[PDB]
Formats: sequence, C-alpha cells, structure tokens
Amino acid sequence: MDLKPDWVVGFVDGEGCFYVGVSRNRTMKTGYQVLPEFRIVQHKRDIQVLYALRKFFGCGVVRKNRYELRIRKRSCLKKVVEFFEKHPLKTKKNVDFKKFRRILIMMERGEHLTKEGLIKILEIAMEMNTGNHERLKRTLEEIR
Amino acid sequence: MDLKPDWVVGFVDGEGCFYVGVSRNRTMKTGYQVLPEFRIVQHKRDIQVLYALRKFFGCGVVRKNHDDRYELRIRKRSCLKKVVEFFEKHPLKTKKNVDFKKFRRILIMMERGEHLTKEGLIKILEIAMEMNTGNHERLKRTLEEIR
Repeated sequence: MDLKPDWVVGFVDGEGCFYVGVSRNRTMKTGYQVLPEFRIVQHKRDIQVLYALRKFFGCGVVRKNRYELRIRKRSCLKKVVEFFEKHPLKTKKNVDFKKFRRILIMMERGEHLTKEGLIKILEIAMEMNTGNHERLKRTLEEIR
Repeated sequence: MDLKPDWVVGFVDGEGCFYVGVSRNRTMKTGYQVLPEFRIVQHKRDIQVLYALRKFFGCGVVRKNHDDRYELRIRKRSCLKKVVEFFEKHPLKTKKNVDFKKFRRILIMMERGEHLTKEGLIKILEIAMEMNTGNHERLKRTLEEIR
C-alpha cells in the first residue's frame, strides 16, 4: 500500500477522530490526567489501510476495539500535528484539529500541571465536537 | 471550497457508498427499474463538504437524510458516468474498490440495455447482492417475484 498525502487528508477528514479525554488520576498534583488521542476505525476487511496509515506516520498502534489505529504517544502525535499543518483538513475536523493542537502544545510545555492550565484545557476540549462534554463539565466542577 | 482529486479519493474511500436499488415500474417490460446511486452522508455541520463534492463532480443533489444528517446523492446517468470515469482514473485504495467495481459493471450493463432483458436484469440483481450495501433481502424478494 502506497498513500499520497492528500489521500490521507481525505481519508482522515472522513474517518479520523481527534479526542481529548480527562480521567481522575490522583498521582497528578492536579488530581487529573489529560489524554489526547487520534483514532481511525475501520472494519476488519480494511485492516490493511490501518497498517498503511501506521506506516505513513511512522507510529501508532493497530488494535481491535472493529479495528483501530490509535495514536497516543506524544512524539507520534507531534508528527500527526505537523502533517496536518502542512496539509490541512477540509471538513470541520479542521476545527477539532486546531483545539487538539492547542492542548498538545500546552501539555508539551507543561501547562497542564497547574490547576489553571488544566482548567484552560478542559474549556478548550468542551469546544470540540468529539464527545464527553457533560463529562468534561463534571470534572470542571470537581476541580473548582 | 475546491478539492484535489486525491483528497476526493481519500474521502470517498472513507465515506462513499455505491448503492444499487430496485423498484417496481410498470412502464418497463421487465416490471422493474434498477436504480444505481452514489451517496455520501455527513452531519449538517459539514454541509459545505457535500456542496464541494457536488461542485467537484459538477452534478448531483444535496438533500436531507435523516435527523441531523444530509446527503450528496448522485443518480442521473450522465452524472454516474462522470463518477465512474473519475474512479477509473484515480482508483480507490480500500475495499470500497470492490463495491465500486461491481457498481461499474452494473452501469456498463445498463448502458448496453441489458436491464431490458430478463437474464440481464437477473444478472444485475445477482451482482448487486454481492455488494456490501444494506439492501439484500429486497433484492432477494425481487428475484423471487421475477422467477
């Protein structure tokens, strides 16, 4: 499988998901962990595409949920982010992408380690289309 | 917005559906009309993409689907022909290509008028049933009516 960058942009506009989860994790000073992730889900008949996309980005995990390319490692997410800056998404995923990127930058620069940075991140995540709004709302309430 | 061909391929690989329906139609000697179509469904916030694809192909209708969803639907023979020739030039990468190839075979058959004959229509229904679309039991009932 050989994939052309604009083919990848099209496929991700269609199938890709930029997500930021937050879970309780009382090890963290703040009490919470932010979990950004990028995911593309395909039926098993198309698992080849998932491996081809892993090869394209040079990183990621292909796993069964229905199989998934899931990217969690910040180094790998960085490559994803710089790909989509050079080759922008076309749908509303572009807007989720930009919030996703902003959170990733904040985390790389360690801003999530303060109460105020965590709060800022939660607010940005609540503006994304990818679920968990009520859940983000409830953790904002616990932090305050 | 303007789209690049490779982007269209990528997007259709992900979200495209090649559909072959059938309905009764008394004006046909065979008693039925095959209705191939290409559809792409999106949430309403991405309505703009549907109009971009419509502009890219230069044909098709954007319409409500259900609830908060909308569709680009391409049905007219002259438009389907433009879709077929596009994906001949720029092949799909996923197993959407298998559906596409079955879809193209059917349209080629329908251009040749094969749907006007019993055996030609039967063959079309049989190919449609090998496709990954949610219409099998309807195709099956139609074959039973025919026989």
